[PDB]
Amino acid sequence: TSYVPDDGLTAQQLFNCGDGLTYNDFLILPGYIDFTADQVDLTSALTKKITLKTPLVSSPMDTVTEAGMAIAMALTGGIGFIHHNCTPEFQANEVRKVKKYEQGFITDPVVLSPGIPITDTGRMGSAPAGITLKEANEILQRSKKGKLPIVNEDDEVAIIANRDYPLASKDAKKQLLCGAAIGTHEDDKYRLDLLAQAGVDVVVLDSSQGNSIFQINMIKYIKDKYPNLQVIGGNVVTAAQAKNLIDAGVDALRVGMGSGSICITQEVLACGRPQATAVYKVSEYARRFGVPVIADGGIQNVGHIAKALALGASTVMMGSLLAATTEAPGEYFFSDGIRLKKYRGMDKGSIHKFVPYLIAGIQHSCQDIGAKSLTQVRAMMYSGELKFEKRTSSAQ
Amino acid sequence: TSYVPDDGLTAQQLFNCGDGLTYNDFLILPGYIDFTADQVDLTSALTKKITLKTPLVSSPMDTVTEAGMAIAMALTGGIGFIHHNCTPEFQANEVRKVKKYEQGFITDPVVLSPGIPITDTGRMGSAPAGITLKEANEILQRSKKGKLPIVNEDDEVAIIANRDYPLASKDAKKQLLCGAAIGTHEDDKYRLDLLAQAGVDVVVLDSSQGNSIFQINMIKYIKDKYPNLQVIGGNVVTAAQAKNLIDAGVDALRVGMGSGSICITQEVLACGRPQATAVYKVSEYARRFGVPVIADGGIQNVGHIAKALALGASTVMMGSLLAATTEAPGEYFFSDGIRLKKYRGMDKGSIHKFVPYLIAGIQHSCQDIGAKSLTQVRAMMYSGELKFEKRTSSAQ
Amino acid sequence: TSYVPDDGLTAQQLFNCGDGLTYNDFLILPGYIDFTADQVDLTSALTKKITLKTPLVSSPMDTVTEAGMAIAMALTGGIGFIHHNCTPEFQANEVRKVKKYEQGFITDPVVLSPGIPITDTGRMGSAPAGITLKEANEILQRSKKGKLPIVNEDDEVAIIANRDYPLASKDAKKQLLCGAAIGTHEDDKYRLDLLAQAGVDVVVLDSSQGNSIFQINMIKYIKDKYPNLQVIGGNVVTAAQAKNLIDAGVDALRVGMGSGSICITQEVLACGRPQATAVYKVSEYARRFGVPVIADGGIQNVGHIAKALALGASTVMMGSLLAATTEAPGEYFFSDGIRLKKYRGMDKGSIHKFVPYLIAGIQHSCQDIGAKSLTQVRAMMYSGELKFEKRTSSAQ
Amino acid sequence: TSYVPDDGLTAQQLFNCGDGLTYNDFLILPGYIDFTADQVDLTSALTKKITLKTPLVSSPMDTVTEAGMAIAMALTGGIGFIHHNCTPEFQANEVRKVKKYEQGFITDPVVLSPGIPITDTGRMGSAPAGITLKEANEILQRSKKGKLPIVNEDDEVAIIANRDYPLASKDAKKQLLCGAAIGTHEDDKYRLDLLAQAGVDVVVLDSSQGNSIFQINMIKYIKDKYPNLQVIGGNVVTAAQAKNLIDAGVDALRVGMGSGSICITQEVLACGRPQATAVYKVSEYARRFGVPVIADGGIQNVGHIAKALALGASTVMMGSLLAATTEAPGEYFFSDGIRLKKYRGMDKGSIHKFVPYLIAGIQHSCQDIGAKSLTQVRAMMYSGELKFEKRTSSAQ
Ligand SMILES: NC(=O)c1ccc[n+]([C@@H]2O[C@H](COP(=O)([O-])OP(=O)(O)OC[C@H]3O[C@@H](n4cnc5c(N)ncnc54)[C@H](O)[C@@H]3O)[C@@H](O)[C@H]2O)c1
Ligand SMILES: NC(=O)c1ccc[n+]([C@@H]2O[C@H](COP(=O)([O-])OP(=O)(O)OC[C@H]3O[C@@H](n4cnc5c(N)ncnc54)[C@H](O)[C@@H]3O)[C@@H](O)[C@H]2O)c1
Ligand SMILES: NC(=O)c1ccc[n+]([C@@H]2O[C@H](COP(=O)([O-])OP(=O)(O)OC[C@H]3O[C@@H](n4cnc5c(N)ncnc54)[C@H](O)[C@@H]3O)[C@@H](O)[C@H]2O)c1
Ligand SMILES: NC(=O)c1ccc[n+]([C@@H]2O[C@H](COP(=O)([O-])OP(=O)(O)OC[C@H]3O[C@@H](n4cnc5c(N)ncnc54)[C@H](O)[C@@H]3O)[C@@H](O)[C@H]2O)c1
Repeated sequence: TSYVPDDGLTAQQLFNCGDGLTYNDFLILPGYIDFTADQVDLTSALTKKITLKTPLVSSPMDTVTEAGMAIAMALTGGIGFIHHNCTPEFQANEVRKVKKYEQGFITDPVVLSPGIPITDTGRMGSAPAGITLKEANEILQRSKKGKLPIVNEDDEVAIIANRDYPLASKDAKKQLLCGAAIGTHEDDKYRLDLLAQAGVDVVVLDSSQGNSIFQINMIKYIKDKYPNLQVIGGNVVTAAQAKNLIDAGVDALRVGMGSGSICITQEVLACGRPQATAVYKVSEYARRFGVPVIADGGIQNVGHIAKALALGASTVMMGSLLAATTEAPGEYFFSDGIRLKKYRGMDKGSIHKFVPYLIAGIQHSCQDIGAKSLTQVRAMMYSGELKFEKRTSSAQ
Repeated sequence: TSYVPDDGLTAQQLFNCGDGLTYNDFLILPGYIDFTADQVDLTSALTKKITLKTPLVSSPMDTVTEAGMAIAMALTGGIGFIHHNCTPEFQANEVRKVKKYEQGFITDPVVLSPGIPITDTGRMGSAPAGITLKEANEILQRSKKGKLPIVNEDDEVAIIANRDYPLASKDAKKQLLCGAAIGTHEDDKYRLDLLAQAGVDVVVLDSSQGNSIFQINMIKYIKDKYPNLQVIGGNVVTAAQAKNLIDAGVDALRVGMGSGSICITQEVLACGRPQATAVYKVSEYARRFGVPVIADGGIQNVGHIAKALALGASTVMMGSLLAATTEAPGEYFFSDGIRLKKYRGMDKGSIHKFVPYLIAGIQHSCQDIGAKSLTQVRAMMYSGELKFEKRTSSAQ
Repeated sequence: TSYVPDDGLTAQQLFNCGDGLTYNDFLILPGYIDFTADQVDLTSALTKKITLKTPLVSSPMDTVTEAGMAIAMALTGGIGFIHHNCTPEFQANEVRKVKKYEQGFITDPVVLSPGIPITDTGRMGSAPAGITLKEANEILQRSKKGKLPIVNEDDEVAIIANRDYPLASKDAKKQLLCGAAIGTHEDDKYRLDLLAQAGVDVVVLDSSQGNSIFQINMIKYIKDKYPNLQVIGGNVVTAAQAKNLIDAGVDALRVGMGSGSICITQEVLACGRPQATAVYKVSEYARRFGVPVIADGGIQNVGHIAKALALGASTVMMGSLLAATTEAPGEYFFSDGIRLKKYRGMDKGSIHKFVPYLIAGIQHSCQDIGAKSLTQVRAMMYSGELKFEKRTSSAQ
Repeated sequence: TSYVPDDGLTAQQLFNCGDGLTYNDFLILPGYIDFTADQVDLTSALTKKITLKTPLVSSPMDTVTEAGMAIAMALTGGIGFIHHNCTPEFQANEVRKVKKYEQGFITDPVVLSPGIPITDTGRMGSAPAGITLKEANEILQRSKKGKLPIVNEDDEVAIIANRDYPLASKDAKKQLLCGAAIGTHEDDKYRLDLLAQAGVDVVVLDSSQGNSIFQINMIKYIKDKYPNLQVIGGNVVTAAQAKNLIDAGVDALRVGMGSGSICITQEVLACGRPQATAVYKVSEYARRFGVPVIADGGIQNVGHIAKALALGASTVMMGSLLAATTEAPGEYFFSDGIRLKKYRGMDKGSIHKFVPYLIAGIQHSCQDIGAKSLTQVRAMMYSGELKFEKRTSSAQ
């Protein structure tokens, strides 16, 4: 015969009709493999102009992402978003700590509470620039002590006493990219400014319902005042929502609502769509304007991610799934028996182990379906080459 | 493009076809926000002639509503229903305690078991009326003691020794509205009478199956004998049921069956429809006659309420969800660890904190969908502007 | 308007199409009440010729029904089925103990291990017959002892030392009806005979798959040899199955498979249909020949029963649901805390409290839908007057 | 009437349309029995040329199958697959231990760590061949010791000091069949060779996604180099997958993915179809080329097996379900209370009790539906004579 029937449904005929499907309600029928997983290119687009080596993005949650988390996240091919549950000052400070982080040089010396190296952030208190970490790394040995204060040719930078990150994510001026979330109220315009000044690359307008006149004007504002800053619009779950925000000027959309971790109020309130039908719906529209979508919320394993990207998502934001990694802010562990952490509002190794592990699964995931890039995975579903199968309740 | 497709299903095409949907089987896709939540008007109709500032209503359950509960409930914008698991006398007494409650004046002085202020409910045993609480509140100071017996200009009323309730619910004669449930047996006609005399504003005919010749005649009776009393018909779940009761004369319908808390017998018996398809179905009919519907049963969070009202409900009755508030009758707490209360038949702060909190969520709920009033939320669904999405088992 | 739409689905359009519905997958929309529950006539047909006052029937399980259970069961309006996990002799003995039980007279005197009243089952060892229990009940007083051996006018019956059962179930010769289950192997023909001789009214051919050449011939056999004995055919779940058995001669069908309690092997094996689609399907066919159906298995509450009968069932068999009653054979209780009993193979008051309680719920169940008899409930569904509503997984 | 309607759906109309059904989402409506279960012929085809008496096959898991397990498995009518989590040498050794096992003769004497019988695997260190176990079994008695070293007529085989297996599975040269799994990497070609030399009958290419250029070439290779060796292709779940592998030359397909036990990575990853829709789909295609399918994964009880075979499967592979049997490799038991075993990666009696028990249920399963052979069960479903019924979530 050599004919072989036909299987699965096309993403459309499956996600565009009275569904309400979550990541666990379907699977993706496998294809033909003819290459190894390592060749699976994960290059993803965070925003129109910003692009990462991997599609991983950590959440602006007070328990997930902070200066530490963001840095590792960028070095490992992703990006982090500094939350905003702290005075604008301390947050914009966290951005700097990251935007300044040069692989090697100790950042955040100890002047006076934000051992003490006395001085005035460039005023010799107590090392020629342009030198390679090697030169000084040895110089310290003869210094018969440890560190070594660096500075310009006029006694006016920082200190320092297998570190390769081939995929890390820097900006034009070779610096780890960093983002942060803000609100849409007035007070945020200041906060934003401080952040802008601290060197932030992208600002995501943090909100449960981003389709408000408030988020709109906030977009237009930023888009105008700061033409060199990518803005990510409030949380949406439909195209009717994405439209405005896209017209207001967003450079990416953050999809998700009634998914992931809750804080207070009502995560499952009146409104709260399944994170698959949403990602599919919203992306399908967003792509029409070249606006990427971040699948924010509801990721528990690598599989979820593959599925997230396969439906139209360019990147995927995770919170909890990352919280257990060490680079997450906190302390309230019990080593006697089991897992319990604390989350507050208004185990799992270094991210340098975790992220590499995710990328493996994601590449492997793209391999099983015969795809060699997150882009060929998306092209395959919009074409119908990629076939899905729905799973029953009892089934699951 | 600027076109943007179409999403969700209209409430009809979703609730009028072999469904059997509960509050958790669907969500409500969000709209466009362009105003703040506080502007969300919750004015709701309890009955044809009675109207509250909020849509909240507490249940005639021996563990949920009693004189205390009702009072707070009315002051905070709702209304309570005194249960009827007590001799007609003690119940009709509870009504008075509420209908008499004047913000300030101590009610239910201690004559002789229903410190003692001796007298004869107006016969000087042991204060000029028309006086403002301030006048006497000071007078007591000079009285060098505490209280102060008040009375008419003929030595023949009561005593007294940020209290603002802008939204409280009073009747023409400025008094906290109060309701109570009764049965449809003979003995209830007396009970009813006592209640009528105690000043009750609405009487809800308590019953699992309200479409009986018994409830009908009971309606007609009351409607006749007491032309100034709003009657709420037995529990229904279809339009065929609501019809009779509406024709018998009801001024509101109480929808619900096989939902919420159980007592004895069979809550899930042969008959017991999902509280969403029912609220939708019954309301759709009731509105045709100007008869409001109380969505009674199955409310666990604010979300449920928004969904309840969005489907056609004018008000929502809660029992358990309120039981933990302090104004609920009881005592059997354990402060060592967790929740356990007792319910008997034939934690959570003051209601002045809870109700305000519900109203917040409900207003917020109306905000997310772009509605500015519970009425514009209903108008939007009957029009199809409001769009829903069904959720799978596995999904949920 | 006074029109009122249309609701629910007819039993057919709901149970005759790719369903596989269990008792919990649907509910029964309520009707109009215009009479009290006590007027709800539960007269049901166990077999073509045998008819009970109630539709209750206890299972031939070694832990549910035995001489004790059967007796109470018959007195309270039902019937029991003595299991067959004991030599044919002891089982056929249990039948007699029941077929002999006369309200008042002590049965099973103590001759010599099957205080001792010496004799030879009618041979004066150590009272005029036709006497009323009153006569002798007093006679014993003057006898200055206790009991009183009775006998024929030739010194050759039994002894004896608010008992009204208006609904009990007797045969022509005024004796509590009693049934028992047997197998279809050879050895059973003897067993059967002994039973036949002991006075059994109906024999149910105990089997997981009753549509076998074995059960068929076993039917034909009994039907022939004993023309005055009602036979209940092996367990079935389709009409194709019921046909043969009906043609072989059965006088009732026992529907059920992959439901209720398990013993060994595979209750949920390859084959094992939902007990609702089955009861509906099989009954629909059985009724065509005047052959009643016993809904055997899967009953946890009164509701289940109403639903069972409403779909076409004439009677309902229960096992576990009755096991906790006292009349059930056993002992392995712990009064310190909770429920645990033992079931072995190859709390809850007297049945005089339980059965009356079931009948209440069943009558009440028939009331809610507006039916006055189990027969008018069935007539209403086959007509479509009775309307059902399916319930989702997440719903349930 | 004597007509009797129509029930169930044909396997196609049920498994070839947006389903995603697992073994528990449906049941198989019973037929007509007219023969005893013991007459139910279970002869099944493992591969084109290899055929067993039963359809049972144990998994190549480091915790399920090893030399011991395989032997019993073959003797009881099945076959085992030696896993490959050990150097090629120790694995190929396990094959020999099995391919050599002659019912009676002690195998694997103790020369020197792979009491000691000194020698050189045939070089007299320290019995005429062709002798019956009886001859020597007695000879040992006069030997006044125990064992007895056997050898050729030139002092150059083995030793030895109700054993009937009517259904055991041997090859042409009367030896227990044995198989083993290998990978598709280079290193496996050696491993394979050693195995080939050890006498293995079938090699299953162990892989999560068997439709790779790697598995293909690996097939072609083996098929060529070893024309007398049956090859079982990587794990598949569609026909598009099976095609290649079949064209590459496989002699059987191993169906399954996202089912059973997990090890590491993502069992439920992007891809992972329900083991029923898959078995149905893949078999339907495979049978077109005479290529049998092993339903690998997701078996918890006999029922599952019957269902597995009924949908198109020729054999069924089990892992966990067998792990608890004694012939499974291991030790980490607690006899104080309950079940816990250990599974590691890169109770339940002898299999001589278990396998016989499975065969019973499987025969019984075929009986209930009226089938007398696993083949007539398959022929009945492809014809539509065999009818299925879907089960709801809530149902299940
Ligand atoms: N990070 C996320 O993606 C996400 C998702 C869900 C909930 N949340 C959190 O839950 C909290 C409460 O719910 P939310 O998300 O709707 O809060 P939000 O920050 O989106 O704003 C809440 C409401 O206040 C009003 N508002 C906002 N800015 C205003 C302004 N400048 N002037 C006047 N009114 C203004 C709007 O009605 C808005 O709905 C948020 O503060 C947010 O931190 C965040
Ligand atoms: N509050 C509610 O909305 C609600 C809901 C479900 C159950 N329940 C409680 O469960 C209890 C038992 O079930 P119910 O709700 O059907 O009880 P009910 O009060 O509605 O009456 C029970 C039955 O008694 C009969 N009856 C009622 N009044 C009669 C009269 N005057 N004369 C003759 N017969 C009369 C009717 O057959 C009626 O179905 C009720 O008493 C009620 O308190 C209440
Ligand atoms: N009581 C019930 O309704 C019910 C339901 C499910 C299982 N069971 C119990 O499970 C046990 C095992 O399964 P089952 O119900 O199929 O058992 P069964 O009593 O129906 O007989 C089992 C098998 O033995 C064969 N057989 C029966 N009588 C025979 C005869 N006279 N000559 C030759 N062969 C004969 C038939 O193949 C039959 O399928 C049964 O003994 C029964 O007690 C009972
Ligand atoms: N036994 C089963 O049926 C089964 C099912 C699921 C998972 N697993 C286990 O999970 C492990 C990891 O996942 P997997 O099943 O995809 O592993 P695998 O053995 O199928 O190979 C993994 C990947 O390595 C590459 N590869 C394989 N052979 C190669 C070669 N010769 N040259 C270059 N590249 C090659 C391919 O991309 C392949 O997808 C496997 O090793 C397997 O043991 C087994």
